[PDB]
Amino acid sequence: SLVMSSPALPAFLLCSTLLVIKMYVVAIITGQVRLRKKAFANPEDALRHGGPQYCRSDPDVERCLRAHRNDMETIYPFLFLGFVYSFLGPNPFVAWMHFLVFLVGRVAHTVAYLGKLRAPIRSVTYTLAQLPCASMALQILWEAARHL
Amino acid sequence: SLVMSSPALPAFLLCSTLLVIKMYVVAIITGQVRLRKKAFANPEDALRHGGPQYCRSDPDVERCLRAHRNDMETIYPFLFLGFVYSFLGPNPFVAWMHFLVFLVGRVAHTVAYLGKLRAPIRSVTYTLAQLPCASMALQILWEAARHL
Amino acid sequence: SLVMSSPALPAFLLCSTLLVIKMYVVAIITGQVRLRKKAFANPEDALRHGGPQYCRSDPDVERCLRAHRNDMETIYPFLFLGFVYSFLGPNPFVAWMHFLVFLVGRVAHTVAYLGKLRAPIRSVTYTLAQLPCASMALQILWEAARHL
Ligand SMILES: CC(C)(C)C(=O)NCc1ccc(Cl)c(C(=O)Nc2ncc[nH]2)c1
Ligand SMILES: CC(C)(C)C(=O)NCc1ccc(Cl)c(C(=O)Nc2ncc[nH]2)c1
Ligand SMILES: CC(C)(C)C(=O)NCc1ccc(Cl)c(C(=O)Nc2ncc[nH]2)c1
Ligand SMILES: CCCCCCCCO[C@@H]1O[C@H](CO)[C@@H](O)[C@H](O)[C@H]1O
Ligand SMILES: CCCCCCCCO[C@@H]1O[C@H](CO)[C@@H](O)[C@H](O)[C@H]1O
Ligand SMILES: CCCCCCCCO[C@@H]1O[C@H](CO)[C@@H](O)[C@H](O)[C@H]1O
Ligand SMILES: CCCCCCCCO[C@@H]1O[C@H](CO)[C@@H](O)[C@H](O)[C@H]1O
Ligand SMILES: CCCCCCCCO[C@@H]1O[C@H](CO)[C@@H](O)[C@H](O)[C@H]1O
Ligand SMILES: CCCCCCCCO[C@@H]1O[C@H](CO)[C@@H](O)[C@H](O)[C@H]1O
Ligand SMILES: N[C@@H](CCC(=O)N[C@@H](CS)C(=O)NCC(=O)O)C(=O)O
Ligand SMILES: N[C@@H](CCC(=O)N[C@@H](CS)C(=O)NCC(=O)O)C(=O)O
Ligand SMILES: N[C@@H](CCC(=O)N[C@@H](CS)C(=O)NCC(=O)O)C(=O)O
Repeated sequence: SLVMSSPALPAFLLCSTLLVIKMYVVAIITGQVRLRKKAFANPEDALRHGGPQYCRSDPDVERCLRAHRNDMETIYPFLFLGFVYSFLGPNPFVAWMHFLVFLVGRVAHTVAYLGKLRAPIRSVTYTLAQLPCASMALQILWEAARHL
Repeated sequence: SLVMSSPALPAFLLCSTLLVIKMYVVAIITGQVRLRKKAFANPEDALRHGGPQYCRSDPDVERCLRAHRNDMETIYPFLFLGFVYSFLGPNPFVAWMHFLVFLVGRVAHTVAYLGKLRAPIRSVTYTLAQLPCASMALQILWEAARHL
Repeated sequence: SLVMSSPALPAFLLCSTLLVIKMYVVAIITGQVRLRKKAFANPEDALRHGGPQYCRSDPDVERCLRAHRNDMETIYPFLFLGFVYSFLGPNPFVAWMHFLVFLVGRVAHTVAYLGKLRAPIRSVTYTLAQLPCASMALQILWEAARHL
């Protein structure tokens, strides 16, 4: 198998795929909140589900969208950075720690966001998860630059 | 060529690249709608194109933005999942079917969204396209876990 | 090192990683503007930082969000396209030029957007940066199709 290309790769692929699934869960939650609160973005959706007055914004829907957007602002870069980083021959335990901190940080972020936990709990989880991303980015920069 | 690294890779690269181009088309459509409806997000844009009153929201512009955002919520994960999945030695025909269902589902989604087709046509196309993504995610999880 | 897999790869990894860091800078700027202008998206954030009246929109915050979103609409596709393109054996100088035009175009885009430069400066930087992306997409299409 080509997953054995690098010692850190399986750990990366596990954490990244779990986080993609976690984003899919947010998407599903968003849809279920739209239906339960009857708050649709489109008139065609609203007319199917009770009438044109249900084409409206809702605070819980907007919150779900913000969590999903923040995921796109953070998890997508990790998908790129963590993949490249996996092939730079990092220490397996150190790599594991990078991936685990991001995984735990991001899962905690979604729980804090959707669960409406007091500030700055969500903010701290964002910063915590950004740390391994910043670390990997710098390491990729050094490897790329030295190979020019 | 390194496209011959795996039998499923060319099919993946064709479908993914077509979908990226499809996202670029949505971006172009969005810009053209902004100009035609004179609905700009920025005062500097508005002042160039008729005056400050044209810094305003528009339902068709917002619809275009929603289609583009939904693309980012779905196609970007596919770019990651489908790439990794291509290297897991899946059955070539089965892999083809995963990529084709996503491609057809997503193109149909954009047509349904921008064309304002009746509910739940758009919703169904989203769910249909998510199926192969869910499938690939699970398969990656198993391969990653078994290599830890 | 696996960065020596293709002659164009180090150039790609340098430009892409710089652009991811550039997106992180936009995220940080956004947060700092929220705090300085006291414009928070969440009631829990607002109550921590002065009261419920500070859960409000702000034009500068919205501008930052638009720049970040446009980055997601353009840089993320480049991360995929440029990576694949790096392995298609392109002319090293030609590949360099693709990556440099995108890097300069996108950095200029963020400066033009956040700096509120007159139209159509921002619009032109977007189009300029899309050119190498369009080029790479077509090249990937040809390579993928010919390997089917
Ligand atoms: C799980 C997910 C699809 C994300 C969701 O809950 N979306 C909310 C949602 C929003 C607007 C509409 Cl119109 C529907 C709808 O009716 N859908 C449908 N009807 C029959 C089959 N499918 C659903
Ligand atoms: C195709 C795409 C670029 C996505 C589009 O249609 N954007 C809408 C758009 C929005 C605001 C402005 Cl200010 C312009 C504009 O004037 N642009 C320009 N002028 C000269 C060269 N370029 C265009
Ligand atoms: C740099 C970045 C994190 C992106 C930023 O400036 N965010 C703005 C922001 C928005 C809402 C809140 Cl509630 C905070 C906050 O208090 N955060 C915090 N307190 C203690 C530790 N961390 C910050
Ligand atoms: C990956 C998906 C994680 C979903 C986490 C959802 C956390 C729900 O948490 C709930 O939030 C409610 C407010 O939204 C509160 O009223 C409840 O007390 C709380 O249990
Ligand atoms: C947003 C603020 C994050 C700052 C923390 C930076 C993360 C540290 O990252 C470290 O950088 C060093 C120098 O590049 C490298 O030698 C290490 O391998 C790397 O772990
Ligand atoms: C990848 C880009 C696909 C673009 C699909 C656009 C579909 C346009 O479809 C059009 O939508 C209009 C409302 O928006 C309707 O008035 C028209 O009847 C319909 O033909
Ligand atoms: C959103 C709901 C989607 C549920 C459909 C799941 C897609 C099925 O996916 C299947 O999963 C099996 C077990 O992991 C694997 O053995 C198969 O290879 C895979 O095709
Ligand atoms: C990657 C991050 C790039 C940040 C570029 C910020 C450019 C700031 O530019 C500033 O913009 C202000 C309006 O916003 C103007 O009042 C100032 O004249 C101008 O210097
Ligand atoms: C948005 C408008 C962009 C149009 C510019 C297209 C970029 C040109 O791209 C070129 O395409 C040729 C044919 O596919 C290839 O032979 C070249 O390698 C490629 O550089
Ligand atoms: N787009 C973000 C940029 C800054 C950011 O990612 N902040 C973190 C920590 S405060 C966050 O959880 N933001 C909430 C959000 O993105 O909706 C924002 O507007 O807040
Ligand atoms: N962000 C999505 C999450 C759920 C989703 O992706 N739903 C599908 C099927 S109903 C969709 O086409 N949503 C429309 C959209 O994202 O604008 C939303 O708010 O609806
Ligand atoms: N989502 C974009 C699609 C078109 C686009 O990317 N336009 C460029 C050049 S005018 C841009 O800088 N748009 C500003 C933005 O996305 O906020 C939009 O609404 O404008």
